Amino acid sequence: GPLGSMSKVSFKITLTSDPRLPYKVLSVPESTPFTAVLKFAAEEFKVPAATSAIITNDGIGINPAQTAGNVFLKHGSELRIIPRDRVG
Repeated sequence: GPLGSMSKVSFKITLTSDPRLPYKVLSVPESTPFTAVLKFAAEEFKVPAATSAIITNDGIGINPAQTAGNVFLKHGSELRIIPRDRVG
């Protein structure tokens, strides 16, 4: 009976957040690499983080040097990912 918890939260990461299809919302703890988790799932959501950027519903910068908790508190939970520039 393996058990281990203390703090959890539901993070919302929309790759398109379009009206056609639904949004992408997952659940993760506060003590975790926000950037990692984001770029991780986002990478599989046709929304990379290497060349693309991440912003909230309103569109604000985020510090990837923080944990899911810090990013979940500052912003809240509703966040989307999209490209900032293009070259090829």
